[PDB]
Amino acid sequence: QITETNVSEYYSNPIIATKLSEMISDQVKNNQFSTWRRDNTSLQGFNAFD
Amino acid sequence: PISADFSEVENAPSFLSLAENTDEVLKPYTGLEIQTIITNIVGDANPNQSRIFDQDRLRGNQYSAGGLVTQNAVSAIPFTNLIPRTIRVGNILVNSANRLQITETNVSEYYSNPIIATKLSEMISDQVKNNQFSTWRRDNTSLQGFNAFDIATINTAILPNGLSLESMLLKLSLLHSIKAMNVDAASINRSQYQVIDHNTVPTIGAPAVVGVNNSPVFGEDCGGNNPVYPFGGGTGAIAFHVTLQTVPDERKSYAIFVPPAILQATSDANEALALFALSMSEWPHALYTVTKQTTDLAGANAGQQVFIPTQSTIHIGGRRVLDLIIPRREIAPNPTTLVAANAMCMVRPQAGPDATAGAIPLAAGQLFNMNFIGAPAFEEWPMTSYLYSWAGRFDITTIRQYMGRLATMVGVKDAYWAAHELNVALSQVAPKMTTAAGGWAAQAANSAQQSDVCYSSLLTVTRSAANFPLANQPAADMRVYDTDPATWNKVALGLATAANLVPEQSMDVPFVVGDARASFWERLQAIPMCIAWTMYYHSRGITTLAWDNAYTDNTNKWLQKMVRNTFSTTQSVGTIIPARYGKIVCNLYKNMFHRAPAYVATSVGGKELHITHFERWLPGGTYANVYSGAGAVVNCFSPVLIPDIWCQYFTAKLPLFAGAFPPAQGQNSTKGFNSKQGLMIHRNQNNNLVAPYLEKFADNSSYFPVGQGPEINDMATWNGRLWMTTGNVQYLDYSGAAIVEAVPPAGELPVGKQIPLLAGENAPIELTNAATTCVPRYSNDGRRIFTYLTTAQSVIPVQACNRAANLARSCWLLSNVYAEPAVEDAFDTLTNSSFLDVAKSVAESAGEVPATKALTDLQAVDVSSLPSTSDPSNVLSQPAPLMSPPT
Amino acid sequence: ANAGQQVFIPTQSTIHIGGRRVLDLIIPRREIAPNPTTLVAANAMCMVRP
Repeated sequence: QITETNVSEYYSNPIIATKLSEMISDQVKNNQFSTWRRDNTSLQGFNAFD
Repeated sequence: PISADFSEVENAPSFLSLAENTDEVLKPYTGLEIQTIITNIVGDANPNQSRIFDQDRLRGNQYSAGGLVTQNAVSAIPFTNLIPRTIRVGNILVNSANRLQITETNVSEYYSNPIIATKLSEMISDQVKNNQFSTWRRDNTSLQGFNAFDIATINTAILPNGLSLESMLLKLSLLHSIKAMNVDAASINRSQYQVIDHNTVPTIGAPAVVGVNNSPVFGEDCGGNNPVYPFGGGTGAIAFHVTLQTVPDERKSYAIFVPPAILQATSDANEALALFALSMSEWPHALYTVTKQTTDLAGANAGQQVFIPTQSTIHIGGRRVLDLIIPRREIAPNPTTLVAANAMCMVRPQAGPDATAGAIPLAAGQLFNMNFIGAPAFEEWPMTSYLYSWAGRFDITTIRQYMGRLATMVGVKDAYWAAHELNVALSQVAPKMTTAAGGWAAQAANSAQQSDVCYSSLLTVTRSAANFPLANQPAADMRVYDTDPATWNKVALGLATAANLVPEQSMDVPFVVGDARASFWERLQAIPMCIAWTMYYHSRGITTLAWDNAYTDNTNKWLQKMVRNTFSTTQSVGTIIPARYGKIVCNLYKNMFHRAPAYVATSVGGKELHITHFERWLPGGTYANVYSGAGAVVNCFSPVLIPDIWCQYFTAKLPLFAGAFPPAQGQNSTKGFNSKQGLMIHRNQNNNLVAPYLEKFADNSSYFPVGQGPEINDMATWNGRLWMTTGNVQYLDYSGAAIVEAVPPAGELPVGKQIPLLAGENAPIELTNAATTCVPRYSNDGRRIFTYLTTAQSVIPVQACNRAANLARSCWLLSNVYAEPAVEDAFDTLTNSSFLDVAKSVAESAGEVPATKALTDLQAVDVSSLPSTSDPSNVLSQPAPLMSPPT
Repeated sequence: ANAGQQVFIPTQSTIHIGGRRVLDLIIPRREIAPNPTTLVAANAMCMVRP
């Protein structure tokens, strides 16, 4: 016996930006993200450029 | 309506009263208006229970002028869509000696409703502009799984035309008309098989078999199992794709995305793909064939008789090669290998259950190998064979479900109803009338006259001059709108919208789709069209030869304007304009039937004009005439195609000149009009010739002055009919000389077609089944036409115009009733509220999503730089948006 | 009677515009790095190599 399924996409509950993202985009506007170093990373373990 | 007394004809409306334009809104002519009168059915009922196989005639008692009463008299329905391909001769079935009828269409882009970009495309452009601050290649979301670069290209450089969807819906309705024939015989009229071959009798016991490319004569099997186009004689190509990047560079501008709103069914999705492929390529892709068991008049001989549907002969030029882009199963990188491509399809295309031969043979059920990046060899199929394999599997109920899924993306109710109107106008067809003294006549079996036929517009249909495929092309008969692939791509994905493209709260199609009763109804919708066109032509006295040469004639100048304004050959500000006098026929239809014809919009600078099927014919055809008993042509009359009982028994209001002769009632019978109406009798140098009371200008013209023609008068036309309806008239000149036009053998008038009778029926008597209203007045060389009697033959009719005497005429014994224009399930009552709000929300659904600009703004680097802030969207101005204005 | 291929020269192809025979293009660096000193560093450094 076999079963099959189709995907759909989810526009319900659109996301809201955190203060963190808003301050980062703000820094992109006032700077060119030029303040940051080659090796800067968050506590999470990803670098800031990403 | 039928007059009961002379008071009723005398008080009938004038022709100018009914050709006035009217302002009120009106319901569509569904054809049930005739069904209530000529049939048993009163309410909705199973077509099989009703045996509408035997419900195909006008029936009733008739009264003779000599005073006898005939019972169960009959008149046939004039129209049909079937062209016989084998014919009975000498009680034996035999092949046709005559070449097949063909139709040609004009197809062009025109302006429609103004269009506008949706909220969702403003979203996509905001995504690109916000990306531009980064080093990262992911510009925008990839809608419904299509590649994001493809959404980026589809969402650019919109055309200001709007979108039509008309040619698509036509092809779908032509095919629905063809497959509709396949239901059981109890639900199709017998008369439909014997409008042309009156010697054949179809059997009720088996359903007709619809097939493809089978015809015995004149090369009409267009390749057979190795199909080619009936008109082009070539073969197409079709190729399927997951992304636009694999499409060859020569034709990337022509590609069509296939929306996934269709293909949502558990079954019949690959079939939906084939059907969608059919609705956007050239038509016909093959010649379809109806085959029906039939027998001789005695019921002795029996055989399978071959017919060609008219819908399968009418040409609508489109693309021959094409490229479709299949929806992806999940967002993912484009395939680099074959298996990755085959695994990724949402619906994987395959051949239908019918094998084909030739180069690239197709096995039944054969699957397609998807194209992919870096592929060693591009793959495609011939398209005529791909459409061939599925051709025998399409049917009415699946087209209904398909069309219902299509309904939820875009408006298709009004557009389909208009394309259906065009279907009926190009497909229903009647044979030319035969002159006689009595009630019935027909031409010789398997003759050129037997098969010569005409449109509801009184124009003859052209024939093929050589074996199929046709090396060359006929002049176009009518012009339709085309559907552009680019704007189709923008609208199918939700990037754009217009007022005609809005989904409708019914979420449903017109009643005609999905019914087995459809053929009968389509057959009945052609009648009003002819009633209006014949009133149009008979209001004036021009003869068929004069119409036949009118366009180029330089004998008279008015005749030229007259021909020139009846067709669509004007444009303005980039768009099509309706024939100036077609509006008159449109006006007549509304005033006479109290219904409204379907129409499309055209935008002229942004103003909307309506266009009905009456206003889009093209010049070049020949007008309908009648034949003699020997088959010689007769030119003297106005064009005619149907008997006038059809005209006068199915109207709410009728022009005075066309009414029936009233019944005998004691002393009083029929009556005329005289000098007290402002009329005058015409006399010439010859004392043994007399013509009726006629308009006073008639005394001072023998040739009409250049720039002028005969006027509307209803009373003079009436006396003209009273003169003709005596069995001995002369069609002559002011001086009594012969006119150039061919005239019938003396005392004869054209009469309706003969069909075999059922037990208990009687044939129509006398002039009870004849056109009468065709009174000639305008000769080809510019002379007036008069109707003359000798003096002695003149006395009673003149006193009858004076209302001192009475004329004796036959009539039908029938009453007047004209119906008003007019279901919840328990489940529907359970759910009615939720349906009422959701339907309201779908009307605004557009390209809408719950996220607003105010939410997306928070996610931006700089709100002021957003194109949505600096370019809020507007509806496009027409013909073009402003570019480089002087500051 | 006599089919064959035939050559045409577009009018757009012959119009003369501009004069910049030589040019230098500065290309985005996908990583936050100091200016390259070797060849391989410069190759790896670019947003997409020409």
